[PDB]
Amino acid sequence: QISVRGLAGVENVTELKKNFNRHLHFTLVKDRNVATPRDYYFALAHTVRDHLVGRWIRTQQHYYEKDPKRIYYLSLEFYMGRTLQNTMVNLALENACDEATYQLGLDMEELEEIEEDAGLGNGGLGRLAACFLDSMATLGLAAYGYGIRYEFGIFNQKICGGWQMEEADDWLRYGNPWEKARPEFTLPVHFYGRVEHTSQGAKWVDTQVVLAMPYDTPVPGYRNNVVNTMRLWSAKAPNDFNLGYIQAVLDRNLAENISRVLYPNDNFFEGKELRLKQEYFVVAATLQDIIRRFKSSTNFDAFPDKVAIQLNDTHPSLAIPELMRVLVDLERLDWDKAWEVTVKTCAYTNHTVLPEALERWPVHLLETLLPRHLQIIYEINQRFLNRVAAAFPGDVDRLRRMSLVEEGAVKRINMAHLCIAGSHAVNGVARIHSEILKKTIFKDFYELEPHKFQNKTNGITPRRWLVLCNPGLAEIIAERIGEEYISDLDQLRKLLSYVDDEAFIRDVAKVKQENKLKFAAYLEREYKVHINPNSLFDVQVKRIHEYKRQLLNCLHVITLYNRIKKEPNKFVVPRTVMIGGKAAPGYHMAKMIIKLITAIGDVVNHDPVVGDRLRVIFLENYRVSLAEKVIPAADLSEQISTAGTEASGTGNMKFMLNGALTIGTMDGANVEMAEEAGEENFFIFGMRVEDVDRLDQRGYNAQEYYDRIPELRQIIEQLSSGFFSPKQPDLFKDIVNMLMHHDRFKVFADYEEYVKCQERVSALYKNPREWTRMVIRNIATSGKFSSDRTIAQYAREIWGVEPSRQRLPA
Amino acid sequence: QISVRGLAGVENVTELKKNFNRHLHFTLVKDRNVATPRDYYFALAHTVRDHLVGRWIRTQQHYYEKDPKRIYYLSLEFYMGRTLQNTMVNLALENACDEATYQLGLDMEELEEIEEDAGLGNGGLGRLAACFLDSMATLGLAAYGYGIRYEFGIFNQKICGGWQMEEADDWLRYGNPWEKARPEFTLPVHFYGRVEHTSQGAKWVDTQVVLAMPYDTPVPGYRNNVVNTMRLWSAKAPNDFNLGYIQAVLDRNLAENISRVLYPNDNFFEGKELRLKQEYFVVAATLQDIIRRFKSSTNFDAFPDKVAIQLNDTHPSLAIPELMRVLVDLERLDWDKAWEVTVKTCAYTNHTVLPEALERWPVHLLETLLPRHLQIIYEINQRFLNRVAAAFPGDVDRLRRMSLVEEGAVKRINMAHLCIAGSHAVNGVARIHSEILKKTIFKDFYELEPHKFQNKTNGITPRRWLVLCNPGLAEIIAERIGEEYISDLDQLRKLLSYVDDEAFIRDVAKVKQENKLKFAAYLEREYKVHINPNSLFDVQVKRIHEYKRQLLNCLHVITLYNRIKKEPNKFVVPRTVMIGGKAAPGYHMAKMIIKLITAIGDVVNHDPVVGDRLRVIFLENYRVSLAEKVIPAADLSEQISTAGTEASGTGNMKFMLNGALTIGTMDGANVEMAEEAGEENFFIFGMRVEDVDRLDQRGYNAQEYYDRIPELRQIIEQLSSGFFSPKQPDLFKDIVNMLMHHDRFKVFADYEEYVKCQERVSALYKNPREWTRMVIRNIATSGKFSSDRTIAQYAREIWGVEPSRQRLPA
Ligand SMILES: O=C(NC1CC1)C(=O)N[C@@H]1O[C@H](CO)[C@@H](O)[C@H](O)[C@H]1O
Ligand SMILES: O=C(NC1CC1)C(=O)N[C@@H]1O[C@H](CO)[C@@H](O)[C@H](O)[C@H]1O
Ligand SMILES: *Cc1c(COP(=O)(O)O)cnc(C)c1O
Ligand SMILES: *Cc1c(COP(=O)(O)O)cnc(C)c1O
Repeated sequence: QISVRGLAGVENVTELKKNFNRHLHFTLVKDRNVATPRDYYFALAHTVRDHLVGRWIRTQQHYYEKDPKRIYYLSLEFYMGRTLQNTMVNLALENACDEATYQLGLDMEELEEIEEDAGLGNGGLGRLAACFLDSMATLGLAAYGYGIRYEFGIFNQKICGGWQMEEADDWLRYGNPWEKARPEFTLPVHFYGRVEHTSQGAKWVDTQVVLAMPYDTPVPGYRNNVVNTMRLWSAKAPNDFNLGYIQAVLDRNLAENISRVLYPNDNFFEGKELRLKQEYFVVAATLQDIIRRFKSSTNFDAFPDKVAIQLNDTHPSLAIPELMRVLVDLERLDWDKAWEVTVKTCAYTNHTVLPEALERWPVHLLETLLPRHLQIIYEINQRFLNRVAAAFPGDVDRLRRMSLVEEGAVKRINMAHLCIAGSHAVNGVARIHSEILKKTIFKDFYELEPHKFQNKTNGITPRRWLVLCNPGLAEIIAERIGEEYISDLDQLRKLLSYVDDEAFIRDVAKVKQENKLKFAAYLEREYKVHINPNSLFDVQVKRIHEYKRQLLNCLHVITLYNRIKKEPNKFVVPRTVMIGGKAAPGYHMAKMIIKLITAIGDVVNHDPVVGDRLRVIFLENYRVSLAEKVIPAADLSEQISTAGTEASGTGNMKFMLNGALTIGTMDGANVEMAEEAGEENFFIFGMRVEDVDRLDQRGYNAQEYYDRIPELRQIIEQLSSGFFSPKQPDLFKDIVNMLMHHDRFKVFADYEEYVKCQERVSALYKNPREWTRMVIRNIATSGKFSSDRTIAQYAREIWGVEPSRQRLPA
Repeated sequence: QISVRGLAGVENVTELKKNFNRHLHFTLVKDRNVATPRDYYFALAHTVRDHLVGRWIRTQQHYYEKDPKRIYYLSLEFYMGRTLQNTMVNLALENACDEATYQLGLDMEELEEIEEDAGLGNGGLGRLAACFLDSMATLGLAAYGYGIRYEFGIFNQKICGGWQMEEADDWLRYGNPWEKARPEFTLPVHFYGRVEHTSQGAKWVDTQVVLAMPYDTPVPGYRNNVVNTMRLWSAKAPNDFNLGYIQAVLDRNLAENISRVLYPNDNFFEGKELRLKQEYFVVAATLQDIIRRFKSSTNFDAFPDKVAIQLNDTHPSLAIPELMRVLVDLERLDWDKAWEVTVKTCAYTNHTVLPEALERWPVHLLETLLPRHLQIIYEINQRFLNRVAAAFPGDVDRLRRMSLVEEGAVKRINMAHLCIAGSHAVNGVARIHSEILKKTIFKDFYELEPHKFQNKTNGITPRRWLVLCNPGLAEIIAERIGEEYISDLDQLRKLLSYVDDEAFIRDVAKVKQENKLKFAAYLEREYKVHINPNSLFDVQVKRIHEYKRQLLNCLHVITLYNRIKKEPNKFVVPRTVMIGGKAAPGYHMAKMIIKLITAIGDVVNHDPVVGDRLRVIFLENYRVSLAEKVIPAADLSEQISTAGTEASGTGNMKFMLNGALTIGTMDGANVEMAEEAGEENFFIFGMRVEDVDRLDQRGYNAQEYYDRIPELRQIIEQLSSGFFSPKQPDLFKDIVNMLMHHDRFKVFADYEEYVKCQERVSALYKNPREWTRMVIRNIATSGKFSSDRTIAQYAREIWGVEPSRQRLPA
């Protein structure tokens, strides 16, 4: 059908069709008379999978031959989403499969909707890992993603009575055609036990063993025939485990629970033992694999030349003391040598500055679960503080501030401090975030070792986030500048010479309208809810959290509603406000915000006077697959976190690449986005980081805004009186109380400017031509936000490897 | 190589080789440089599996078209063993695969040893189900085996310090290439809840739901292109199950534990709740499947004409009240009509008369777990006893004896009584066993409904138990009478005309010697233990139980040892005594017997004076795959259970078919075997059932034998003094005490005759020619014991269907 989807050759379409029928018969054991759509999806998946194996085997053989430096990306989350379409895109098989299935009397788009998302992540952090794997494969790096194969990923969200209900994400129910179990590479992981100090070295004994079984998933690069590996570990009990008889066998579950479920927290630390086990489990199994592969290439001096370990936040921080343990206790290297190797091998990426999100494990937990690691951590702390003491003689407070060990009620280990001390590089994920790290939370560390601190602004893959989810836009763009931009996004700048092109302006606007129509139809199909495709699509999709301020969005929505009720026959640009995102199960305030959103919709959506001028919809079960649908359909992207709280944000980049304008604060990557497109082409509002600090120094008093802003006062009074909860008048008492007395994110402080800015948005939307021209200026300057750029920087500035766009023989 | 293994055609060997390489590449994702023997086994398994699918799909399509009466064999055990070789044999692919793998530089026998046994059974009962599935497919019956897919089958037995150690049988670790998950046919099963009596009918509400996910395994008939299905259910928790968040997800294990492990008891009832759940789980899911299939063919009058349900013992007895529940509560049929249909549909097979093995569930368990079923059972009991009262007016004791409800300490439900009342046919598994059922335990029922009682002597499949495990013997036999006997075992009688044939006598003896050499080599390979291939192989393999009397065998062994020590330079026929079998984990006496066996070996095997004249080896981890190795190598088969305790036995038949002579009591099928071959060609000894009864009436006093038999006295004194346990003098105090004071199986009573009989065995072994001629007379008359004969009788006399030897188009 369209160019960017590849060729539908005669031979290939014929070949695909026969292999499809082969798998349906031999693999699924079915016939066209009893096969269901799910059967067809699997037949198609196995057919596409076959095309991956050849490349997968030779890519790995290639790395064995050339023995390049290996990159190991350790993460407890990989938010992959669906794999079928992405694989077809990267292998240039989309049109061929489209034609082949068409000839078989099947609609491929229908089959793609059957695949379950691999939701092994919570949000931004997990999605970043997924985009990174795609980019590393596309740039020809010998990279491996290592994590845990959770039996249950992020929970599926159901909305009942306006409340969030959680249900298990049994994503493996029907099987996973993409993974390949590798039981032959099963490795043992140790827990508990005690440390024994003998003549030569310490020994960790009397441990409980849990086996780590790996499952490999192929990661195809974009049309370069490279196929890397994502290896996820699954917990298995040894067969002699606990070996009445029946009970012993049933208790195997205790050990296998390690890989059972993903902790559903976004930017929040929960110090649970099971989570610590998951963290050590992935680290212990991964490091043995890394060392095994390294020896199969004694000379650990070259270890840093052949290995790079990237820690995605502090979750896998135990890799530092585990590497020391192996080198010192097992390989018998002297401490100093082992430390040198460890530091040169490890690099750490920080993803947040919120205090409640930092990992600080109670010493008593480490003491019982990983006694040898605790000892190693104390030794690391001791030698590190000696270095600090020598650099800043007499500065006793600095010593207590920089210690890896925190004193107080319960002693804790600051994992972020552990990571900085044991890594040769520490980076933030957006320029403003990296600067904040050096000026505030890690200031002491920056003064001691300035060279370690870097910035690596996040990015998103243009394959999944443009070509895959928005073929219409990818097509009109290719028509003008070719297809080279898909793997070199900076080329989009060439579109700047079309900002005055009447044909292009028309096509861009047409693509957006078609996406909105397609999405508006979807909302009625799977969720039965009518919306006006001619209205401005105002959307805020991301995890629910106070710092992201979905509440500020809510205040604007109610303001719009009250203004209409006040002057009904006055014209206002029609809007469809869409808010979606999951709340962590134990995050009460977040769950109350979801309820507030649906409650607002319950009133606004049924008010005769409002008509189709304003609609408030809460997008249920926001996940990667839904993001691929709603982002291409958006007109306005809400990125309104309080300045200084959103480390980077990545959803913001997805919206910019897909033709939506942005209303946001100068926070995270929003700053660089506005800088790239020009502030005149961005809707910036609110306090800057400096303004927030001034307010804190003076003392934030929400009452002041309530007293001086009549419209704000009205909203709070409506909330308090039960206007949005007739049957339960005080239902939102907690929300009002927080807003009025202990709002850490200063919602009221940005209210006036936000509402004012929103008026400017509506004004521009009334002029289709100028709205679209500004959109082109955004799309054209979004090149910097490709994860290919991000990965190229990690490769050159941290890992010490050169990216390559060279194709491998297929 | 040999005839019976099929043709190794040019085209097929070429085709096999290419598909082997295809699977190794695409399916296993490997190359010849990194592939291990396990990888090769799987590539071969998938290649053979492909040949099954075509036939599997058309067989099932065939049944849908012709809509024949369906046979449902319900069992909680299916002791399948390995599947690769069996599939090749039944598809006539053995020589072709042998050649194809040979050309690829691989030894197929080596690859076959890699497959894990599907050990979803304990012993005879489970193996019978497996042989039956093979025969039903070979006789063209539209049959389905229904059971549970245990994650862990019978435990693997390790011997440590002469003691049995159990370890989990993680048979699914590397995957199961034979099964096909069918998540689309998942069905709900209910537990707990309460009964609500409304206007029209009762309702079972407030139940906890567990999902039953089926896994289908193909069952190929012998060269007739028929491929039936064995459907095993796996327990899955619903996604809204228990829906802190993490705990709720982790507790899903509670529900999924239902299909976690096989209860390891052989002829012993353990009233545990989890076992009851397993029993209802298989019954509930299976019946919905049966009814679904029946409706997809309202008129339940024809239900018995299209459905036959065979209950393998009482384990699935809940099928009776569950069928009533569905017909009455859900389909709204009147009780009388529903009962008529139920009785005509169900048939019950009893497998033992030992009191401790009968299922008698506490009413309080059924009351809580299956409240509606308890009510239905009481109603059944009420109507049944009214029938008894009308047939035997005034016989109040008969009423209490025949009740399904047993009174006493705790009220219990006798499941055997439930089965007889609700089945149109009840059968024993050997003539003597079926007679005992009518004369003793079920005498009252027989007098009420004589027509229900039948006999169906057990059998074994000649495919697995001759062709597969003993190709050498199958070959020399085919050379004389052709291959027709493999599916018509009665033809072996033609071998009687070769009993005087010098060439045949030589070949038979040669095959046995080769098997013994092959086994003697295996013992050194995997277990490092030297044995003399020229000695008589005396073997007793079967589960360890007091009624099977491995202890009587032990007494003879020690007698042989003491006789040698007494007259060292006297000649005695060399023997290798082999005993193997697992003991239930909680069966203390059984575990002590295993220890005694190894203790005897510890003394006998290292006594210089004995030399290679006597060896006692305990065969570790006896299972189907080991049976296929040791049975063809045996000279003497020990079937010495106390008369009246072994319902049938099937191991006895395997030995007879493979060239071993039998020493045994007139118990179970031994009686019919001796009758078929002629008592002169069998080594019968001991009390008959009548003799045992006389002894009980008089009172069994072991002391009497101890006082009158000097050799027996010596053995008991050696045991009591610690002769076989120097470091632990009283180690066997429990054994001696039981033998002397409370031996329910009268070991001493048969000692003299047993030892005398054993002398006659040794005398015949000294004359190779006459020993072999008697062997031929046994092999030649073993035809009656083919499970094809057994199944043909079930088909005609119970299920009402005609067996067919007609091939289906491949
Ligand atoms: O869960 C997260 N962080 C702490 C729990 C470790 C997490 O997802 N942080 C997220 O990481 C993304 C990619 O770097 C950024 O775009 C987001 O701003 C940040 O919140
Ligand atoms: O476990 C068993 N029986 C009771 C526990 C139900 C069982 O395996 N019984 C066995 O069934 C075999 C086949 O019919 C017979 O050959 C054996 O004699 C009988 O013990
Ligand atoms: C991109 C993405 C995110 C991150 O969104 P932000 O607005 O940066 O927090 C979260 N969830 C999903 C499903 C995403 O695709
Ligand atoms: C045949 C068989 C049995 C039954 O043996 P009996 O001696 O009849 O009890 C038990 N276990 C295995 C593995 C078998 O093959």
